[PDB]
Amino acid sequence: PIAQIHILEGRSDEQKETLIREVSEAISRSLDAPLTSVRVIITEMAKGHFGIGGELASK
Amino acid sequence: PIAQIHILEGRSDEQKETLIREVSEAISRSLDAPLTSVRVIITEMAKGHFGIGGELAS
Amino acid sequence: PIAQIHILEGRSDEQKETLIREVSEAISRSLDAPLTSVRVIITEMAKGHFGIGGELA
Amino acid sequence: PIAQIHILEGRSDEQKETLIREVSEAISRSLDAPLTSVRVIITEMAKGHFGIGGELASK
Amino acid sequence: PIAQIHILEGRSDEQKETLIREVSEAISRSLDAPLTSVRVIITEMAKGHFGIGGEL
Amino acid sequence: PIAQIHILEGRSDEQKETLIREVSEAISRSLDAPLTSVRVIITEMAKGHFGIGGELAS
Repeated sequence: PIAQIHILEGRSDEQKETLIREVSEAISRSLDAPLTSVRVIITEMAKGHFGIGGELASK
Repeated sequence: PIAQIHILEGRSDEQKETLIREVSEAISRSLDAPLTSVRVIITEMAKGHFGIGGELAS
Repeated sequence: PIAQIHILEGRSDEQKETLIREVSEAISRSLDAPLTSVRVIITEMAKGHFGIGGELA
Repeated sequence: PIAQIHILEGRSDEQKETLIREVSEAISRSLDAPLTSVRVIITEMAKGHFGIGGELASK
Repeated sequence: PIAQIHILEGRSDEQKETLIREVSEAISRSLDAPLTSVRVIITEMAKGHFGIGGEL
Repeated sequence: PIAQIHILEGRSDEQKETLIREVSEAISRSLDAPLTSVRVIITEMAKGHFGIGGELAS
C-alpha cells in the first residue's frame, strides 16, 4: 500500500518519524498486508497553502 | 490531515472501514490533531494499473 | 494550473460539468493564468472509501 | 470536497488566499456542498519541476 | 520513485502494460534508480471527469 | 496525460530535466498521445518524509 499524508508544516523530524511508523503499522494491521510492503509519503503544507471553508489555516 | 491511501483491489468493506479508523487514529495520536479534522481517502487500484519494476503487480 | 478534486459519488454529469467550468474560471481569474491552460480532474469517491474523523462519511 | 491545486511558484500570499477562497466557493455552489466542508491544498511547483511536452516550463 | 499517471479511459490493457514498462525504464535510467524501486500507478479518467479550459 | 513523480531530493536540475523529457516521451509513445499534451510534475521528498516498512527509507 502507498499512503500520502498532507500535514501542516511545523512538526519535528521525530514527530514525523512517529507518524510514518504509526500509520504504517495501522495500514499493516487493517489490511493484513506485510509491513515491508507499506510505503508512506509525508507532504507538508505551509499555513498559507491550506484552506478550510475558503479561509486560510494561518488565519 | 488528509491521507490518500492507494491499495490493490480485493479488500472487503469491513477491512477498508477498519483501515480508515485505524489510520485516522494513528494520525490523530501522532500529530496531536483533533480526530474529526482527519480525512482519509481510499483509492483502489486494479491489478493491471499498478506496476513494480516495470511489470504489472498481477 | 492542475486541479484534482475529490468528491463523493452521486452528482450528475451536468453538475460535474458546472464544477469544472466554475473551478477553472476561479483558478484563471485568481492567478491571471490562461484559462486554456487550466486542467481539472474530478475523482469520485465511493461513500465507503472516504473517512472523516475515522468514520465513513 | 477536497481539491489539490498544482500551480507554478511565484504568486503572492494574497493571490493564493484569493485562489483558495474563490475555488472553495466555486466547489461549494457547483456541488451544493456546505462551504465549511471544503478543503483546498495549494501545491507550488518550481519552474524546473513542471514539464509540458517534455520541455521545462522554465523554457 | 513513485509515479501516478492520469490518463483518459479507453486504452487497452496492452497499451497500459507498455506504459508501465516504458515509464518505469525512463525513471530508472534518468535517476540511476534500481528498477524494482520504481512504482507506477495508472489512474483512468472518464471523459466527463477531465476539463481543459473549463470545458470537457 | 498528467504524470506526478515522487522522487527523493538531491538530484540536479539537469537530471530532473532529463527525467521530464524521457518520461514524457515514454508516455507519448506508449499511449500514442501527442507529446504536446503530456504534462509532468516532479514532487521532491525529503529523506525524513519517506517511509518503507514504517522506517525512514534512508
